[PDB]
Amino acid sequence: MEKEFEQIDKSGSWAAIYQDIRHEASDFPCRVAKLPKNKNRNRYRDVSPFDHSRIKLHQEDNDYINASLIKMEEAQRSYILTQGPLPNTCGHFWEMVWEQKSRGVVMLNRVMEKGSLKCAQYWPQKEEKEMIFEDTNLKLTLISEDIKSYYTVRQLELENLTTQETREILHFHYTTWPDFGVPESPASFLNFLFKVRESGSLSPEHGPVVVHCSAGIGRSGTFCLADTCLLLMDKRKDPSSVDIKKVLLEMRKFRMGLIQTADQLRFSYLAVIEGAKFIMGDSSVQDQWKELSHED
Ligand SMILES: O=C1C[C@@H](c2ccc(C[C@H](NC(=O)C(F)(F)F)c3nc4cc(C(F)(F)F)ccc4[nH]3)cc2)S(=O)(=O)N1
Ligand SMILES: [Mg+2]
Repeated sequence: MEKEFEQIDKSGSWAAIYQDIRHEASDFPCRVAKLPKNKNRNRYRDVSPFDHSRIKLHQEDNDYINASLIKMEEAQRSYILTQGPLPNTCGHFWEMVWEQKSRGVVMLNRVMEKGSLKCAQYWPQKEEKEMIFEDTNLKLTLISEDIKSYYTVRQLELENLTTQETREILHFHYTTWPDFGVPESPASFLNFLFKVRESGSLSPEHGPVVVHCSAGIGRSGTFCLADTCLLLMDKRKDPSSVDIKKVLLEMRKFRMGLIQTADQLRFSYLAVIEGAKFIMGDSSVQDQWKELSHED
């Protein structure tokens, strides 16, 4: 991976490598997503979930939500990748979180980027102004927030108003990841990923973590590809055996377009190679990522 990385850098073939993945990527139908009645549930006409892996809402009216279950069998971890919710799909979004029993939500975009709306304000910004999604019978309250320089971690309480059951949902918000861009450095990305891991949100005891950006494929795909590769390195107890391009193709069987630019692919290599140090036993690299990230 490292020598393949340098080989690609030397010859400047990141674009060629990335285009090959695009050409080889799976193509499955997205009939449900394309139904006329679901047009207002899709943020982008060219980003849809495959029918075979789409998440179904547990409601009779219309069970559609632009979200995909990325089930990585060998690594033993599943993620739900979804688009940033629209003003009319925020209730659907939390219904999915509730039904799929997710413990964490990872957001990699901002509500507004470069002057345009990319995601609805689907969570409460203030403790005293909780949100009620009447269409879904759910209530969401901000309990507390831990604000860092480039990301914020929020504690939310989600309540099923019908049963009165409540659950704590952790919200991991990366606020400086530019659209179609990459994190400031491998260290800041890994420090964030390990914060999510240490929280317990990715544990198989919970439902799949929900990951999203604006379309739920570029930044979200980068986040999941790095996490799955690192997980696979330890799962196999053989880090050098992990082929990142093959892992990306496997993930693309579940949702189209994961990793949206050749540079995000390049960053993925960088993050995984650096992350492999922790897998290889370096018990000091984690604290180094934290320092290099300047989260204070
Ligand atoms: O890093 C990223 C890219 C974002 C992204 C936003 C929106 C779309 C769909 C959008 N659709 C639409 O805008 C529309 F529905 F088709 F009009 C979209 N933006 C595009 C830009 C180019 C580019 F190469 F020229 F940059 C090519 C195709 C594009 N599709 C895809 C990815 S993300 O939220 O997935 N993270
Ligand atoms: Mg206040």
